[PDB]
Amino acid sequence: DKICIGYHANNSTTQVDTILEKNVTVTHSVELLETQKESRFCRVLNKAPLDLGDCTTEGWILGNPRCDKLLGDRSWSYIVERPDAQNGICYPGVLKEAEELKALIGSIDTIQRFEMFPKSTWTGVDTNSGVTSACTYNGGSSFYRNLLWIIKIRSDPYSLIKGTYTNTGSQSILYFWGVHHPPDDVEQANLYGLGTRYVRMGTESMNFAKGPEIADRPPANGQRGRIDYYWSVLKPGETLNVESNGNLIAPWYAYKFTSSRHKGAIFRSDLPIENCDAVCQTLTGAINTNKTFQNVSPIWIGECPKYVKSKSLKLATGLRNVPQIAGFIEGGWTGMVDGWYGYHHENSQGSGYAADKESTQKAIDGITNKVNSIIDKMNTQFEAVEHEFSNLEKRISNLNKRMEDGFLDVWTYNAELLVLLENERTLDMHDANVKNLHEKVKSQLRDNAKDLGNGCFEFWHKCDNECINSVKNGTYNYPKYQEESRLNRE
Amino acid sequence: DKICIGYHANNSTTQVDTILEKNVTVTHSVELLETQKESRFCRVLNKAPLDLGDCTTEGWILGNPRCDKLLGDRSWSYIVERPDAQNGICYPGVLKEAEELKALIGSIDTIQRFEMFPKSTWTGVDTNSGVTSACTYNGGSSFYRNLLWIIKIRSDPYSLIKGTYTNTGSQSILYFWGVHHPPDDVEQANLYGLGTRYVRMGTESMNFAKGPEIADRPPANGQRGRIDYYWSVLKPGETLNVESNGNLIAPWYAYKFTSSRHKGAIFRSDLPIENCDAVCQTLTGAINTNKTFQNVSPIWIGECPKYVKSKSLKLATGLRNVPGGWTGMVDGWYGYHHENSQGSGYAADKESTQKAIDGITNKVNSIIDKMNTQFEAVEHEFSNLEKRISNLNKRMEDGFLDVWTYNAELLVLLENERTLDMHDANVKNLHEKVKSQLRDNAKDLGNGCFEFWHKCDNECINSVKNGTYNYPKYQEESRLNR
Amino acid sequence: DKICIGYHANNSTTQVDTILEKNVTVTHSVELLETQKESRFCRVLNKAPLDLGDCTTEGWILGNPRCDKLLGDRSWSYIVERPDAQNGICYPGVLKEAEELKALIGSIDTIQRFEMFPKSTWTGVDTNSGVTSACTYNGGSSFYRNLLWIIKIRSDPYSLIKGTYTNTGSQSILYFWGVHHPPDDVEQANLYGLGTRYVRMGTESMNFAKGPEIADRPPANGQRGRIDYYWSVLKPGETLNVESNGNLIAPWYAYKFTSSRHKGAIFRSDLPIENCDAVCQTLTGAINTNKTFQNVSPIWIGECPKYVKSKSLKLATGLRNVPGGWTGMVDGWYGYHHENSQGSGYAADKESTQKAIDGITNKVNSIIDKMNTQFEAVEHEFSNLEKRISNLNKRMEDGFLDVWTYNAELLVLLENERTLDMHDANVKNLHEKVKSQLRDNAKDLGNGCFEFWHKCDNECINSVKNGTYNYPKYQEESRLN
Ligand SMILES: *[C@@H]1O[C@H](CO)[C@@H](O[C@@H]2O[C@H](CO)[C@@H](O)[C@H](O)[C@H]2NC(C)=O)[C@H](O)[C@H]1NC(C)=O
Ligand SMILES: *[C@@H]1O[C@H](CO)[C@@H](O)[C@H](O)[C@H]1NC(C)=O
Ligand SMILES: *[C@@H]1O[C@H](CO)[C@@H](O)[C@H](O)[C@H]1NC(C)=O
Ligand SMILES: *[C@@H]1O[C@H](CO)[C@@H](O)[C@H](O)[C@H]1NC(C)=O
Ligand SMILES: *[C@@H]1O[C@H](CO)[C@@H](O)[C@H](O)[C@H]1NC(C)=O
Repeated sequence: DKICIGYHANNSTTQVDTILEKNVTVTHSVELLETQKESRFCRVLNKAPLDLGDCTTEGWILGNPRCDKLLGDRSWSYIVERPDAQNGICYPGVLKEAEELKALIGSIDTIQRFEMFPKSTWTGVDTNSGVTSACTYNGGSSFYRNLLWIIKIRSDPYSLIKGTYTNTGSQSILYFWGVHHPPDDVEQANLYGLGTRYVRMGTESMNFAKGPEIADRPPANGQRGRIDYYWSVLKPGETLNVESNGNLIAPWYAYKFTSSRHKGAIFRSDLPIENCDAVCQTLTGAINTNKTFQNVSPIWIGECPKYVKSKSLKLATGLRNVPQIAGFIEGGWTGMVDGWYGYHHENSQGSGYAADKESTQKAIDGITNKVNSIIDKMNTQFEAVEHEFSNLEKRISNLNKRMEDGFLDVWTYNAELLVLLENERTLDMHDANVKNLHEKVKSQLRDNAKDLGNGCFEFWHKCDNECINSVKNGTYNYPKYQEESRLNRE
Repeated sequence: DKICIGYHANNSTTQVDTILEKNVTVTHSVELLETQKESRFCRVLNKAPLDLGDCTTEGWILGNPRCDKLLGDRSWSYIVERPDAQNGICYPGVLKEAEELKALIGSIDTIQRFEMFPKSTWTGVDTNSGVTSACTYNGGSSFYRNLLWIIKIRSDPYSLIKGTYTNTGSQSILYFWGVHHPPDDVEQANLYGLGTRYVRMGTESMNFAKGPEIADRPPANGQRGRIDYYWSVLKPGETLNVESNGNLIAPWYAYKFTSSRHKGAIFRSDLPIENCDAVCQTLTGAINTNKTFQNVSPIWIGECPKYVKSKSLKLATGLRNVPGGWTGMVDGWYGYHHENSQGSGYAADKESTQKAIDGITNKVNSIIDKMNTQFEAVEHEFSNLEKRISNLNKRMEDGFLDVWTYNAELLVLLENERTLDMHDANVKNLHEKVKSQLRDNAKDLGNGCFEFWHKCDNECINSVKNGTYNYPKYQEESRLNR
Repeated sequence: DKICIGYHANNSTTQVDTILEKNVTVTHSVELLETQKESRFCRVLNKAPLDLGDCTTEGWILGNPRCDKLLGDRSWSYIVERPDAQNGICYPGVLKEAEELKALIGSIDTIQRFEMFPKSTWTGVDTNSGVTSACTYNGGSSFYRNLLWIIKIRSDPYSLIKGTYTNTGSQSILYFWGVHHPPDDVEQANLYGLGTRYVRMGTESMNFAKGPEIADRPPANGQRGRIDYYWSVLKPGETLNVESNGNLIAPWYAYKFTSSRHKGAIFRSDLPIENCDAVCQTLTGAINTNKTFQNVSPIWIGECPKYVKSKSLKLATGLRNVPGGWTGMVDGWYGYHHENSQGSGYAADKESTQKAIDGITNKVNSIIDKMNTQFEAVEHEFSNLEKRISNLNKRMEDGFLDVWTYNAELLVLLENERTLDMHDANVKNLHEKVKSQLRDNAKDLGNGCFEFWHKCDNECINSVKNGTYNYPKYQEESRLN
């Protein structure tokens, strides 16, 4: 006649690691790391990304005429720029503060294009010949649709020209202009005239006065001339004045815009945009998951889990899985099934397995709480950003990089280390819970049963089902069987 | 006759959390997080902050004439700017590198104002008409007290003008100038003259050369003109040369300054400045605490505890409070209750109580020790063309805050669970030390107590406590009773 | 007749700390922190650093004529600038974007100097009088070897001058120029001429047009004039055009360069450069170690361990050393001491000793594995107008340092306590395996040993060790006693 203390086992082959031991098979586990993504770009909070097609952010916003598919009012949750986009700044030159412009654009929600300065604002000049082979449209010469390249009428001098616009709305306005620099004085004379020339732009809060910076330079996109492109934001209430007597690339169309209530982004990617929705949209695809870590990409919008370098974060929730009557010391019981820890008895009324409800449940609750506590404490994300840096910003670019890789290494370490350490605790907690049941039984039976050093106890007497249950509920009664016992123990 | 092993309990209702379970009542705990502050600004290392009143940092340092209350020599542990301050850059324009100037000013300790270039320096020009309705003083037109707005005499051309100053002291000098930009060529001709005009400033180590950038603009503060304001530091030994034939807003008064040996700050706040002292002064008030974390503010000067987002960090120092436990023990944490013919009573086990007290006190102090650093967020400012480094700074500051908060919260949960396991084990040890000694001269009861099969006097009971029991002496008397 | 359960001890005096107690002596420990360095500069991936001697990075790269020891093709894994170097920008003025130039230079691995614009490119001007007392060479007046200071011939006007160069290679080219600003109109007229003057430089991707900004300024290095120095990179394929009628300090020699596949650095240090190799080279010396943390310096190139502020990170790998414990055990960590009529002796329990050795070894390696990453501080420079990003960089670097230090110190304290608890438990297990087997055929003694109520031969004692004891066989003989 006997009773054993033992623990659950099953067919699982899932392994976890601990600080002490690797490749340890367990009965139950939860993987905390999401590794799967849909390789595409989806809507976020029901708002679609803007596909720039064969255009760059600059070609788009300056209105390169090969970018007409994007022309006009648009709204977007994020921007998708194709890596090999060919249509950008077609007439050669520099966009001043280009990287800050992109940051601005990435924080914008919606834009509304409108005519800020119609051609009629500039009088005594040629508003219809401002085109170049560098900016083609259907093979012929053309120009940015948001800028107007004014030149003199052949017969007349380039008169002083003036224009004003007042932002009377509540939305800020993003607008552009340029100064054209011919490669020599002959072209300068032809297009604008000799003498001092200036482009002046004035606001309540910005002031601008510049002239041609003539110089012979090698051709870029077929052109020896250049344009310095500038951008600015006319704030609500502000008024802009424009004066020039030459070399002005005037603002034509501009954008009333709103600033997103959400984090946005410009993704440089070739992934397709499809008709789908995503809670979490990363640079390298959409994630749909309840998990709390993620090794897909550090760059995203929406609500994503923390990025880490890990290939897995398998957290043990069950016991060491070790199958082979006999109790816990020789392994686990595939036959238990009921629960995690329990008993196996054998008397004249048969035999069988039964879990200890109370200790199984107390352990389930502690583990469930542990998991939720981990989920809770990992419920923040460091958010890397794809801002851009010029060739003269190596230092802050490197600063940003070291910072982003810094937090990635700390969080990866934190996550990996936590899983290793708590797994060891989880498995020790099992060993102890089993020990507790075994010891609750041992203390009760004293010398009315033999230990066997094995997890089971052999009764020195008869133990019916009502006796065996009296051991489970912890109300055994040593004296009743003490005499019967001692006679067989001697 | 009997002896029991048990543990302490009391009237405490304080709860802590562990990784395994929540809302666990304990006998003793220490709260590690400071959440209280005095909503005011105090002295730090016995030096008072500077209240800028109705002035902004810029109005102050350029000497806006409505800011005369701040004019002259000053010194401070930190600066308090009022959010709604109205007197700043009164004549419209831009202070170049304004944000870097503020960082500088925040690292300054004391300033001494002095006349760098008196009016007599500039000859053949009008040094007495340089005033505007935009910078008013008692209703009349005026101008910044640290700058001089020079224009031509009506009859004469604006002559080339020159001035030099040499810093012969050991203190650096902070000084200001500007270039005035009229809105059109007519005003330009009136005030300075036509042709190329320049403002040139030179030093052993810096140079500067700029002209008017004339342009039609809308009025701001009633004026279509603008001034680009500039600042710089003339180092000890250096000499400054100034040369212009127009558009120069010349330096007039400047500041010899010293750099603080301590971290300083500019707080934008409406909190009152009072006659008090603070070891730790945050943007949102003063903290006086021995605690090691703090959820008041990430921005401070003085010696503050680490900022975290947590609402509490309650660390268990005692046992699970379950009255189970013995409210009657009082002596210590773990111990005994005996009963014989000489009475009964409770008594703690000194040695195991003390060993556990020392381990916990060490744990607390070890935590305090390892958390004895602070990440220090700074209130530097960023222009509208510095969105990227501004965002970089923000993500960094929040980055450390999230790692330290996680570190702190997680540590408390994990070590609380260890603390409470250690109690369970210590109690079990005493019980087992007793059991092994008595063997079958006493009955277990499965209950924590032992019923003696014999008489056990106080001398016997004490022999069990000190671990020198003597089974054979009572073995006969014992075995017969069963 | 008896058997005891006990644990190892030895002569070790090494101490570790735990979260619960301090100065705890243990039998074995591993120090995880490297504190030793060779105070010198070594080769890294077989390439030597470049010693700038008495020259600054700027004097070197502009070709200050007192820096001829460096002149020409060079290559390096890192640059060592001496703190007290005196030869830099000798004619007074400002190198634009100097700090970015240094970052560039730190990322370069080899340069090849060549004549970009020979003197013959500039016609109708004086290409042979461009010298100053501020830039001396053997006592006489001279000038940077990579720049040409052109002035007018006395009799003639300064003609418009032109030059072009096209980068037809695959390597980028680093080059320099300047604009000279005289201190007054008389010197201006003398050297270049009156009227508007300009210096124009053009490329497919950069445009430059500036004039003299004449002003009297106090003398620096004996000179009231100034030069604004500029630098740029002509990319492969690009072509540079130069046009001026005055005030041009022309490019003369420039550098084709290659970009390092590795992190480089400019170290400001007086440490000697020697014939050695270093896997890890820090600003304050070379480290050769297998350890995983390091308190030598946060600045390095090569493969270094993680920098921390700690003075030590001693991890317990053995037991509490308390000779209590058995100096006589030697075999292993946990075991037995028996005594019968066939003698006495000590013997370790192989299975439980080995399981503990493996768990600890794994713990150490796991720690090593998880700490196998480094935050890398950099010595980029910041101007006096970059206090904010300089402070941002500083707070960031000290931020990670504090987090990693905390992580490392805290981990050692916590795992040391776990390590020492695991020993206490393993010993207790052996003791309780033996107790359950013997029941009342032996006496506990409350002491760790068991006194047998019967005779226990070596075969009996081993039957206890292997866990197959046989209580009934000796139960009668026992009960008699
Ligand atoms: C995130 O981790 C997963 C695995 O946990 C990586 O995906 C595996 O990569 C291997 C080796 O290339 C493939 O053969 C397996 O098919 C992948 N496993 C799964 C489940 O997809 C993945 O590369 C990691 N992500 C990133 C961006 O590095
Ligand atoms: C713990 O107690 C608080 C009240 O202090 C209560 O709001 C909360 O719901 C409790 N949590 C759990 C898990 O019982
Ligand atoms: C922590 O401080 C916050 C400040 O954000 C305060 O409102 C709150 O009451 C604090 N939490 C607790 C539990 O004191
Ligand atoms: C142990 O602690 C004391 C101070 O409490 C210290 O003086 C002593 O040097 C320490 N020993 C070691 C080996 O660090
Ligand atoms: C590193 O720690 C060691 C002690 O292990 C000490 O001798 C040394 O001062 C430390 N080095 C530095 C640079 O702080």
